[PDB]
Amino acid sequence: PQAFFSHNNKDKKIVLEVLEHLRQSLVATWIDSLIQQIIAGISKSQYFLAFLSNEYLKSDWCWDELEQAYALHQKGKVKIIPILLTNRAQLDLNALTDARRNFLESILTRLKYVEFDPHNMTRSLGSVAEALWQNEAVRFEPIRMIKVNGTELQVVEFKIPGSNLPVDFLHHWDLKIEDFIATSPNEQKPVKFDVPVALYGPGPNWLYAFLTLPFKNRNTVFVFNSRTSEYICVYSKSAGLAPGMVLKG
Amino acid sequence: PQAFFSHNNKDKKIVLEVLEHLRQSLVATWIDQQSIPGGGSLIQQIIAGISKSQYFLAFLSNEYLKSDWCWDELEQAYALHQKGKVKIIPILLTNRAQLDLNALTDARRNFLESILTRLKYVEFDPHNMTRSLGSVAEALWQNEAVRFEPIRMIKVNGTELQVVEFKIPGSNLPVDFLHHWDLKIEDFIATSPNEQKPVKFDVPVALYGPGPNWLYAFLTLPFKNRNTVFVFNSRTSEYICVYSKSAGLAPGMVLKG
Amino acid sequence: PQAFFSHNNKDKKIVLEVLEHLRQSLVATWIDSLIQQIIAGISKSQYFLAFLSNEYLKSDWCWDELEQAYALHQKGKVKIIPILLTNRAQLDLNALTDARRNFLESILTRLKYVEFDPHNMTRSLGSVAEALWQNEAVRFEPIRMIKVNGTELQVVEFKIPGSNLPVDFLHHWDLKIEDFIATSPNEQKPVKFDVPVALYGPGPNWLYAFLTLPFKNRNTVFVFNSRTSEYICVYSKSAGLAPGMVLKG
Amino acid sequence: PQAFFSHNNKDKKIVLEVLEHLRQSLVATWIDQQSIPGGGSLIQQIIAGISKSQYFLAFLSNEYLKSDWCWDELEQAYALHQKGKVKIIPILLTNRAQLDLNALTDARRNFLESILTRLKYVEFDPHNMTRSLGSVAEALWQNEAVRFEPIRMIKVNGTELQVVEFKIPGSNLPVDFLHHWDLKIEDFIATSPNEQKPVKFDVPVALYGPGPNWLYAFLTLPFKNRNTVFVFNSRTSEYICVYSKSAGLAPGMVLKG
RNA sequence: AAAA
RNA sequence: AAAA
Ligand SMILES: NC(=O)c1cccc([C@@H]2O[C@H](COP(=O)(O)OP(=O)(O)OC[C@H]3O[C@@H](n4cnc5c(N)ncnc54)[C@H](O)[C@@H]3O)[C@@H](O)[C@H]2O)c1
Repeated sequence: PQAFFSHNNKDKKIVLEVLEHLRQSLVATWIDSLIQQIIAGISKSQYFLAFLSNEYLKSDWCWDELEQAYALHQKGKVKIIPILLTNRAQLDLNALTDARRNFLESILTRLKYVEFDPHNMTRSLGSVAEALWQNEAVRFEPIRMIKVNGTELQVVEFKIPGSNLPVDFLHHWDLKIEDFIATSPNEQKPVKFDVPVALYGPGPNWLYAFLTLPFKNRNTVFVFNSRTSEYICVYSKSAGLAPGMVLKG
Repeated sequence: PQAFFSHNNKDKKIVLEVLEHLRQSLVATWIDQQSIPGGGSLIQQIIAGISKSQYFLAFLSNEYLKSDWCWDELEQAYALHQKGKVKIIPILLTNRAQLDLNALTDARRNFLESILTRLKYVEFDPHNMTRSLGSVAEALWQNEAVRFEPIRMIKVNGTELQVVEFKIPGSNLPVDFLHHWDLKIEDFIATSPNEQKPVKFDVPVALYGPGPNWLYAFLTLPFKNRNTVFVFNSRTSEYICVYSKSAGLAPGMVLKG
Repeated sequence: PQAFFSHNNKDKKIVLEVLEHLRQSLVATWIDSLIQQIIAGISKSQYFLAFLSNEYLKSDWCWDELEQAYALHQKGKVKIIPILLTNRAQLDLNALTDARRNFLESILTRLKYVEFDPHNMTRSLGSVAEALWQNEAVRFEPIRMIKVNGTELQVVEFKIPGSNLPVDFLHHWDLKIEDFIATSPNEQKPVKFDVPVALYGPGPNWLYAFLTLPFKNRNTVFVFNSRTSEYICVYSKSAGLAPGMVLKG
Repeated sequence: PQAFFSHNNKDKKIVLEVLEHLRQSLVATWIDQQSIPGGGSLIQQIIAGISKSQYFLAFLSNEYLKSDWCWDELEQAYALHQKGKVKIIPILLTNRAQLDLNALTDARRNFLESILTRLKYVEFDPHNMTRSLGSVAEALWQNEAVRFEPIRMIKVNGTELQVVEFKIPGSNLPVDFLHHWDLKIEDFIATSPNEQKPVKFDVPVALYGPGPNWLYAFLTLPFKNRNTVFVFNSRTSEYICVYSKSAGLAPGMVLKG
């Protein structure tokens, strides 16, 4: 589920670090156009992140990017999530013209925004990440590297919203995990290079097979079974680890 | 689950065709001279892999009983069988009633009678072939974990596909069963259309039957860049496409069965 | 039985903790729109919790949410439960306009409210939770974790109002228990992850089967039999516990 | 409640068809070398599971009584039966009047006569098949807990459904009976439409008969993601849907019987 | 069979 | 077969 970030360099500091958290959530993130890049892939294109801030509002040549993003949003192709670096109370609406203020007020009331602050970072990141997963199918929590039974491992946590997904959901899914696997240890990616990868959370068998298959010759695959609650090794790419061992959690 | 065939060329006709059915059941089959870098034969090839080595198929027949130099192969197979390394399944081409035990010496007859009563045998005949093949194949799966039925090529919704049917005996398997499993599916995938293998080359492969998620992942994973993988979901009972290696097939389509 | 919370951040402190008690009662709770989200599911949608307070009354842009909630409430789709953080005596009705005061007074007299205070918390929570269960079918008390015969277990207590339910009540029930099962020990949910779950209270056999079935491969299921009054184990997902043991209460 | 069948191929025709009726009664049936890895030989396969192992079905017949390779089968079955591990039910294909006892030796006749008088037998004939099958099936359920009638597929309100009828003998069962029950319903659910099993694949399954709530929950739970579950309520006497695995059926509908 |  |  791709993400396009529209922001100003005054907010550059918060943007990548916000994105870095979003990248670990198996989310495609694109920063450095964004207008004609909307028309790419399936109808579920991306969610526009409008990094709204006082300095962001003061650039007209940044404003027109919000127009075409919102103008085609009525077509249903893309949906926007406005991120408020500063609270709504002290947003400098006075400097905006009558057309600019009327446009901004309409999209802040009818369309839902997310408030962000540097202080309560953990809660702010969770609210930002979850809003990405509000209107989306099975979620994807950030990858956590945990050591179980002395073995280093990373967990790919995914939660299904509700209790079921469409039987043809895999057809319209725009998430392929080959793009999130690191090729070098120094290269930063959601999935660490050569580090064993584990899948956690309830789900259908085909969903587990769909995520496990692209990991052949890339990382060691671990599968969690809730019958007894230990991880199951299904792939042997690292030395000393055989397919079938259990990790007592 | 490997299989070693001991037989005579008078029964050669039934042996491969019996083996051909067993090969489609995802069973490793070894008759003459294959891929092991050991010393060949069937005696010292028993000591290879894990304690679950193989099941000796003694193709017992009247002409088979008449060769002494074929008899000693049954001795060393049975002599080390008491150690628990290998178990023998004697296949009777002819019924027990007309087995020529008289020509056998006192030691040979006493040895054969002991292993036919204590050890379990399977009767085979050319006439009732379908039932005979099922009895032979299932005896391979009697003392084994999750079974593997022969691969069947079925066309669903106009799409050619082969089904890998596996059934779990009981309702559970050990959580560490995958460690001691001696079945890796990379050796059963055909590389050329003319080459005969349990899994057809480039033909989409489907997994059928209830089982744990790790078992499905373990079987699906070695099929990357080899065949299109289909997974059966019992919630609504259609096959689910998870891999796209053939043109025109996307991961996520359903096959109404 | 879903619940939508309308409140101000001055009352934020009481809201989640009120909700946390309601979540343990197998109640769907939704906080962070609420207007167009009313039209979802069956006619038994939810009960609007109007967290009425003096600071809540002072926001006009919070008032219009109460209008559309009440305006469509006359259609019978949703019913509102107004929660008074402060007593009716000192509610600042004077600051409200003539239309606002007339609207509020009409809904406080004809429609029933619930009084809440921080001091008598246990009684206040019980009154709030029960008002959710007043116009509803078989109730659901908060989950209690009790240790019987040295075995950790949680009890799902449900009480049937009256002595019978409609034979087709399960068709229109909007409670599926798969959404209330925790997937991780750190994740907070009404049902603890991997902790054995027990069902308590008289009821029909199909109701017991309906609640027990979604727990396969999720939690160990215990059933209470009133013939001799010990819990009966029917599922074995945890080690050392076989289906058929009894817990002397 | 497992069942081991000892018979001769002259009575093969009646054996499976007798077993087929018994299989529909949620009874584990093992004729020869069945799934159970335990050496087919029903003898050492007796020592498996709980003290309530199985009931030996001695398919007694005139040609069976000439089967010396079979006379032994009974000895060890009866010899350990005195230990209380297994009980035998002798099935008389022919009536007691014309049983060829004369050909039997003095030891054989004395052994057979002792077990036919002190231990109870069941008479079977091809002619009155329905009554004979009922007598055979019920003798399996005589010394057993809550019974299990054969599964019947009935169409109620235009909906196809199968009923699992179970009757409790007496009016109560031990509170810890589920601990020692050797019946798990996962082994009786079909995985393919062509595969024959007590429970049809994807066909909704209904539970009928009075019983405790935990017994209903114990039987309903293993059916998740396997079949649609229906529960009968005697308050108003319609079936109640609790699981939705088939399209068009919601949990909560009623079937007017 | 509405804690049998 | 929706963590068996
Ligand atoms: N499954 C087989 O084909 C088979 C063949 C031979 C034997 C067996 C297994 O022998 C076990 C008993 O020890 P032992 O073999 O010493 O004696 P015994 O029981 O007298 O052997 C069977 C006699 O009957 C014929 N027959 C063939 N098929 C069957 C069959 N499915 N059920 C019954 N009888 C069968 C066979 O030719 C012989 O005359 C017992 O576990 C039995 O299943 C299975």
